[PDB]
Amino acid sequence: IVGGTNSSWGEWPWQVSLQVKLTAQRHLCGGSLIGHQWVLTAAHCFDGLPLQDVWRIYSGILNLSDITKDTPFSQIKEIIIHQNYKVSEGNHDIALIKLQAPLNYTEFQKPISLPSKGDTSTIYTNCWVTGWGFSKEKGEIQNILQKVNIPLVTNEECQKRYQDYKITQRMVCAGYKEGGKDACKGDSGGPLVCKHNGMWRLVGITSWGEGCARREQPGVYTKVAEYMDWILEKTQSS
Repeated sequence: IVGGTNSSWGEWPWQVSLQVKLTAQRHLCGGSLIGHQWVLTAAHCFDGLPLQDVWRIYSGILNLSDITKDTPFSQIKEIIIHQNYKVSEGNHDIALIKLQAPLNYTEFQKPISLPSKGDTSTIYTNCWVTGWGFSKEKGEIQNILQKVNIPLVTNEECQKRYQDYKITQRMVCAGYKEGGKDACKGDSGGPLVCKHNGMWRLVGITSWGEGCARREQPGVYTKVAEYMDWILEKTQSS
């Protein structure tokens, strides 16, 4: 998160950190707790990493350097990447993670309410992106959860800023004309939540951007309302 500020405990209790343990253990992406045993993230977090056994999920945390061998973590029982997701491409960048054991809810660890498919026509107005990714383009992973207030942009306006790419109806864009505020590398998979009628709702999943925080370059997110039939069929089928 480029241009954000430190978050507090209990502020974003659905935020989780997906970490890989290879020679070292490193935060790669965010995620959003959506039920006792389901986390929602971006499918590209898994590109090139063919086993779930390397992943550790951390929830109810604020500071990544607090994580030691004592910190409790969740393990992956299964990853459902959307069928039509194609590696290195940006469509259907969404995956569900079923955890091996259900998580108990605390003020520091609680799910985010999902929108309905019908909320796809809703224009939200107070949106926030959070995570531990870079604070600047070509930057580093942050220790304290960052949070930033970003305005959504219409898909037509976002399409004019990314003429080289096809920003579809299953994507949502957010950013300033001047740039400065955006998600970045390491924020991938995390929440874009908007407070609508006094309730936080998961509107996007952080997906990609031309660099980070650049002028007239809004970040692109998977639009969760367009995937609500897929989320309900895959978590219910399981």
